[PDB]
Amino acid sequence: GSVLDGPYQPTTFKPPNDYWLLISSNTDGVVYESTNNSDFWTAVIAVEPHVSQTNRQYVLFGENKQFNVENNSDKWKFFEMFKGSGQSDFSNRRTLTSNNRLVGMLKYGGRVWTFHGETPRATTDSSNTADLNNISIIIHSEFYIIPRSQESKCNEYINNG
Repeated sequence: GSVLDGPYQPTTFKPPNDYWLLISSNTDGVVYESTNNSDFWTAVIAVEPHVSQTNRQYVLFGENKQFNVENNSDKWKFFEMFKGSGQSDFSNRRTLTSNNRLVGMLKYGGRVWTFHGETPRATTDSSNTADLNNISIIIHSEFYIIPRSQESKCNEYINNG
């Protein structure tokens, strides 16, 4: 608990480099929208347990977007939708399956890192960006900030709540 700075209310801001944002989702839909409007876009979308394959409609980066989602599990799913250029389609780059309902985002070096997989064995991987410092995030939920050096405790929160 000594590494948690928060909770903060839903916020639009430029997150600092070298901190995990630990974002607490309390409903289905858009959890956050992050972009630099050049080479990096990520949105995370929450889907509640026991959702039969379906199209759902969202608003991402000011646009109406349809995504095909499925959650036949008893856990929440958090679908990471990525694109690397303005005109590209989104891809479901990674998913987190979790009833802890926390997602993580870290800006570090030339990459943005997140958690994926199924709790309690969720792990991290990354997207590249050549413009880390123009990333703005719209966070639709409460969140906490954890220094990158304390990632082991962030991992524990993702995996255990």
